[PDB]
Amino acid sequence: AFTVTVPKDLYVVEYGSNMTIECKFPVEKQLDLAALIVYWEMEDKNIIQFVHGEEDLKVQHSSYRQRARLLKDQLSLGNAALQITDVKLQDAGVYRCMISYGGADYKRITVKVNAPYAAALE
Amino acid sequence: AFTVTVPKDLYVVEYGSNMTIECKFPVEKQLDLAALIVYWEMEDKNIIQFVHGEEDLKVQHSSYRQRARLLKDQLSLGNAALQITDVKLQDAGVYRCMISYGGADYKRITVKVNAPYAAALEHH
Ligand SMILES: Cc1c(COc2ccc(CN3CCCC[C@@H]3C(=O)O)cc2Br)cccc1-c1ccccc1
Repeated sequence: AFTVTVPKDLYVVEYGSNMTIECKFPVEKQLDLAALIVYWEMEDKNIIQFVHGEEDLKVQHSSYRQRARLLKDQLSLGNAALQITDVKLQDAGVYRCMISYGGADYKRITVKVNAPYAAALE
Repeated sequence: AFTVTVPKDLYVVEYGSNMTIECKFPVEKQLDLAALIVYWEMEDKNIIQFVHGEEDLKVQHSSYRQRARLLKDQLSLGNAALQITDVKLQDAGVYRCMISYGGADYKRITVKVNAPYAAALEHH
């Protein structure tokens, strides 16, 4: 039975650092990327749309331009891992990874950003 | 390209009534039940899961208990509509119809609920 699992449904991270958030899906043999769809989003806001072997960078929310990537080697292990670099306060909230690979499921991940006083300022 | 489509991405409904919320996907010649997943949910609460060829209520949020149906019958025709009965004020918000069938897509629908003062005065 196809499910997506997260080893951590919550991450606490420091402002400016990098994070990698992970969804696991079953891969028993050679990854068939023609059958694989990985979608990552924070709102509403798209971060990854990986259909049949490539990103659709076209549709990615501006706020994730070049700070966000899916580690494609990790995919072969059944690990859709989104790495975000240079973490901002705006990156805090609910993420969703949706994966389809002979089955379909998704999981929710919550990200908290701790920041020093200097950084938090409106 | 695989796309889920919604005729109406806004519904307005009266407290106490039933509502049917439409969502459509393309079928080829035959529906392969085994490759169709449908999830309906609202604000990250599962309303319904259709996996394999069965309605699956395993993660159903209690709020929706016994008030939600998707018609197996109509899946053949590319129709994945959700039927909510006895609409509450707490049913208002953003719904998502998520569908894997060969490809994968989801679309959002906003639901507004009108109610009279007695019902609004839930309140508490
Ligand atoms: C819904 C889903 C997906 C959905 O993937 C997509 C969702 C939307 C979209 C649409 N996308 C949105 C941003 C703008 C560009 C583009 C468009 O509108 O043409 C693409 C994918 Br892939 C992927 C993997 C699994 C599931 C799934 C399906 C059923 C149950 C559990 C998960």
